[PDB]
Amino acid sequence: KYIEYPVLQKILIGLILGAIVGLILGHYGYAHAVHTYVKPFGDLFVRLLCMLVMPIVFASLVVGAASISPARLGRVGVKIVVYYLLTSAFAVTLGIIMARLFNPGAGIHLAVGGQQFQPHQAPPLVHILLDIVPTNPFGALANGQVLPTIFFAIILGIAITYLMNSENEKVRKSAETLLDAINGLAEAMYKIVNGVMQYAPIGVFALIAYVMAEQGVHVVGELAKVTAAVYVGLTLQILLVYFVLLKIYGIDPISFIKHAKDAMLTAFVTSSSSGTLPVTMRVAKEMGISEGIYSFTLPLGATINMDGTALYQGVATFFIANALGSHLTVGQQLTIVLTAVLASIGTAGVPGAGAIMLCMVLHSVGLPLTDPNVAAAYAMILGIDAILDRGRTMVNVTGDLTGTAIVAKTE
Amino acid sequence: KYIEYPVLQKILIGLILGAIVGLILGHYGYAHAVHTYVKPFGDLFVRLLCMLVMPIVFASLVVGAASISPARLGRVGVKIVVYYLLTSAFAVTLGIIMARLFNPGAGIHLAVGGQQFQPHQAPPLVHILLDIVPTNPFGALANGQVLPTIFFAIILGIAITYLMNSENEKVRKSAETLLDAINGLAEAMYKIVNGVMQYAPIGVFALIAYVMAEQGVHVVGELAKVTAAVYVGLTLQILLVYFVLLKIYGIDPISFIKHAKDAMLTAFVTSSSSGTLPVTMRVAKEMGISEGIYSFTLPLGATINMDGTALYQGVATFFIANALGSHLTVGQQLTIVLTAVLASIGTAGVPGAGAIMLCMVLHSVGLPLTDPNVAAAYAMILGIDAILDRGRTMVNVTGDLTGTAIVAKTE
Amino acid sequence: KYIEYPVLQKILIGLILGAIVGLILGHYGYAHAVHTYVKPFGDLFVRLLCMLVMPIVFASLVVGAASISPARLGRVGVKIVVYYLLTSAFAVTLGIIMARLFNPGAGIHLAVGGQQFQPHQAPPLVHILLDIVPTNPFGALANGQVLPTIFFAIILGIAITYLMNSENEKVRKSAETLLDAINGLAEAMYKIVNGVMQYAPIGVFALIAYVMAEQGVHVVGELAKVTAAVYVGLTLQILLVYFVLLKIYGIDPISFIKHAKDAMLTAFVTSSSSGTLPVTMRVAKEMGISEGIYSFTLPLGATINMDGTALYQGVATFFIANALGSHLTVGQQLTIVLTAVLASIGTAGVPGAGAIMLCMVLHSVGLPLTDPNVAAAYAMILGIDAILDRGRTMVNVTGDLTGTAIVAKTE
Ligand SMILES: N[C@@H](CC(=O)O)C(=O)O
Ligand SMILES: N[C@@H](CC(=O)O)C(=O)O
Ligand SMILES: N[C@@H](CC(=O)O)C(=O)O
Ligand code: NA
Ligand code: NA
Ligand code: NA
Ligand code: NA
Ligand code: NA
Ligand code: NA
Repeated sequence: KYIEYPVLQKILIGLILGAIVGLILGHYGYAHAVHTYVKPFGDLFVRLLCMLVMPIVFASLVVGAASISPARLGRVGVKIVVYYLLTSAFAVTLGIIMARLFNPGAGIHLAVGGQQFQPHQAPPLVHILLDIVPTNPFGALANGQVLPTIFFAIILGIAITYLMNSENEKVRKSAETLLDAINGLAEAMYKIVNGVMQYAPIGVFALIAYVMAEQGVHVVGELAKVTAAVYVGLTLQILLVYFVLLKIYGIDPISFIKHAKDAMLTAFVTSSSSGTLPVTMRVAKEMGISEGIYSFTLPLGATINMDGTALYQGVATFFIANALGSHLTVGQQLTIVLTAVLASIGTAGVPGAGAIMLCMVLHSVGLPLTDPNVAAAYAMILGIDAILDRGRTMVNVTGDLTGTAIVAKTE
Repeated sequence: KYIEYPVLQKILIGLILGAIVGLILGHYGYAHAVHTYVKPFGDLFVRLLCMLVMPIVFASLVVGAASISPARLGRVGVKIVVYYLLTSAFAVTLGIIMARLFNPGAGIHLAVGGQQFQPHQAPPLVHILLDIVPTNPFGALANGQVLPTIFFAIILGIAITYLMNSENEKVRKSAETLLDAINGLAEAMYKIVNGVMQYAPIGVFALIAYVMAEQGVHVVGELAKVTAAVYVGLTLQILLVYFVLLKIYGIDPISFIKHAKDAMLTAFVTSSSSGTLPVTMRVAKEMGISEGIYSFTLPLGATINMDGTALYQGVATFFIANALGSHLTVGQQLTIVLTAVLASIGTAGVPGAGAIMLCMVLHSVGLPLTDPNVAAAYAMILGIDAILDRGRTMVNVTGDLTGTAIVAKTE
Repeated sequence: KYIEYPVLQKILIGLILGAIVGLILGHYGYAHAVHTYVKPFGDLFVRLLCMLVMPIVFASLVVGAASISPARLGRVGVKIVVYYLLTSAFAVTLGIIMARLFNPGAGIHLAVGGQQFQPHQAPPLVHILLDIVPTNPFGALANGQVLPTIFFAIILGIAITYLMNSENEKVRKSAETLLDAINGLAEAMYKIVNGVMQYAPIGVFALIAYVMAEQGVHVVGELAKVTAAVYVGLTLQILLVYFVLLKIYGIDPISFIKHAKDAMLTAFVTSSSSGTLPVTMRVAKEMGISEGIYSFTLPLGATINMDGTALYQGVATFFIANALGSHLTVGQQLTIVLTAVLASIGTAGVPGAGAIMLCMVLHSVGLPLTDPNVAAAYAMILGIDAILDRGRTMVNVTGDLTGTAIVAKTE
């Protein structure tokens, strides 16, 4: 098969090349030949992605919850946890504000079938709150229904950790083997993630080629406007979150960045925050950080605290909804700030990662990707994912080193 | 949050306090204000309970089945197992007879929506027997359908133990790893049980507060009549089961009870038969029981043979059905004696425990808690659970010490 | 219960005895007393079998996929794997040709309820290909839907093995515990297989007794015609596959068979390819095979490469379809060759085994066992399973030793 190129560029080749192949078929031989012979491969891609969502949403958050489960962390760790959380929970809100001064999508509106998308009425507040609790975890998990799966997963991991403290040894052992299996379910799903990302050049080619064949040249303006909102969201994250909470603790932010240079760029290119752990810890020592702290937080911030992804997912959600012509009620809107945090925690730190967990923040707020409108819109961001992914990863790692430095000053 | 009180009293505070708050709103401001702002919290409680049912029904009985799976028990254990079973199977039957000379519920009848509850016709005997076998374990387990889940679980655990006897070591190896995960699934669910029981003060408050707000003071008579049927069932259990099968084997029952004093009272207050194992074994030695016998049976009787719970579940089932105006056919009636035994086996030995497993003996015999009538009735018993749980636990432990004594005499 | 006889004969007693009991009730006291009092036990049997299908289809193929998962096998193994596959993929195709020059079924036509079976239209090619990918593995697995379950299972096991190669040791470990759990799920399901095969004498008795009571005697002609197609398919397999690819590599096939004597007959009688592994390796040395080769391939060919089962399954599928009056389109027909290979890989190597995986190759090609027509036909093959199983097993083992010999010559 000989297909050995570096996935990042590889995909970008799919993206640019497929874009041109889309536009030149915008005129000339009509897009209907694309939708018949090109779209299928893109659909295969999308299917393989919103395939992984449910397993990784479950196991990932049983792990993640076990990773934060109080009490199962030194008071050094409570600090870095709370920091990590409020950095994701601010970063997503920022992504909303970027989705406010920018309207990504708005002006691209589509109805696929001459049938515009319309949301089902939100049940009573009582019934939606009660509905986050599953009635039969197996059931809820089985057929979509993401939020119950979340709640159960978190509850599970947390309980598991409290099994590991038990007097009995059969009990603690059992907790170990189980949690250890759930982890590994997740990790295997991430191996699958990578495997799909090898198909990403083709799938992207087909998706953006199809989207370019239709919709004319509207999309480029919008997609670039989204990339705008995202990145200027990220650097606003850095210059307003990190640079501000660095001076408050007496850290020189400039030199901080000069030390983080290698880790930030390495994450920027590899886009595997987990694969950019050795360089992040090399940068950990290089700036005088205690062994016992950077050995604890950086491998936690590897999988937890990906606040750049939280931002990305907020922005992406507003792009989807605006592309469909829906206005996001200030209840699902804060269900974004709430959800994209947990989706950030669940995100792998791998080339694909956050886009898959986008499915999760979209199965919430009622935008199922079984609906043609949504699936079509999701495919668009998914096409330009390769672009956003790099800087997003960069901010995911910048968060880790930042938090480590702040908790390090106080201990 | 500061909420640190002892859960038992804590809950009793919720129960009494919420009762009064119910009755004073029985007059005055109509109950409709309760149902809007108070009932939601109780509903959250009930949902959290009938949530755990399916996972614990599966894993719990895979465990339990492995715990009794012949041949994986010494003939020292065969005796104590047979005893345990016939004690649960008599105790439930006794609970039915207590639900015969007492009619708990009967005279409380309700139709919630002015629509009285009515059972779907019982299919052919052939088809109901065949239906205990699931057609696709995953499916049956997933969306309710309790009995198949049981049969599969039991078959599974039993098979697992026969893997542990296999010549091969990869086989006998893996066989544990599973069983060890399934256990731990169960045990984690019990940690969750505890966690919900920390919400129990509120949920109970809301439930009996709502029930008192409507239904007037009818309920107090009935609920107390149920408590009656239960407890006099328990003491009839002791004085007719235990006291008789103690004299048949030459044990002095009076002094027996004086030794069991500490264990029975400890169980009575902690209401955690599992948490009352150290005192049960202290009382085991204190009355001259062999190390090799009381080290085997008492930690089995901790989770298995909770025949006071079996009685409770018989009575409770008749309370539910009688509260709805349904008469229990002597076909579902013996499905109670058959089921509530298995539900006793699956019960944890934890504060909540049996209250959750009622869901199981009610998804059997066809009283799903998805039907408003049933959920309303279940909420009532569920409110006064804290009361019955104590003496019930007491009988669960008294059974354990009794059986240990008899198998010890014969060995 | 005293039921201790050797299962093989035992079942044949059920088969012959029940056959006569069927025909004498063909006249005389009409079959309706059978269908009322005899059929239920057969139905119980069938339910217990198509029960195991989904768990073993999942776990079996996660294991099985891990068993072949490249790269985690030496190039010594690549050879024997490719051989194993193309032997199964030729053997099933041969079973189709045997189902062509014989028309088994055709002329037995039945509509059980005076309603002949008719297939739902096959969706677009695009949509069936996309549909092999599951949308929510949990869901697809839960309610039937075989092929998605397969695709996910294979992807999973393969990914798991790539976890076992990971730099990290927590990862490497977790992968082990998980994969190790899925194995053991499968193996336990095979213990259940055996246990059901202890009920086989009765269930078979009831099945062929019912089938003989109706349909007159024409069934005997058809069933024996199936046995014909099967066995002469097997010996055509040997004399055209094995004997030819033995001469191509300079192996003396006659003496080869004289050495394989003990293994072939032992497999023929025990019908447990897995239980006939020690004798297969005894014959491995007895004909001068390298320790490092026959210790690797023969324990793989135990569970993988059961090409006699693949043939059996092709023939059985054509028997079903022809018994219903359906002609197998050359697309589901090659879905047979594609599927029955995987079902062969998943097959246990146990007395029951392949018949259960027949459920799988029948939920593919769209012949679900929820439709009475199919279930009635499947029950027929299932009745005469005991006969085909022996020679089938024999060919399953002959394939293993053959492959071992050839790869041994080339290395
Ligand atoms: N690739 C990002 C995560 C994402 O794509 O959302 C990371 O490595 O952190
Ligand atoms: N709590 C009881 C069981 C139950 O609540 O049903 C025990 O410890 O035995
Ligand atoms: N019994 C066969 C498998 C089957 O029945 O399909 C074997 O041992 O290989
Ligand atoms: Na994450
Ligand atoms: Na991060
Ligand atoms: Na038990
Ligand atoms: Na007990
Ligand atoms: Na197989
Ligand atoms: Na074989």
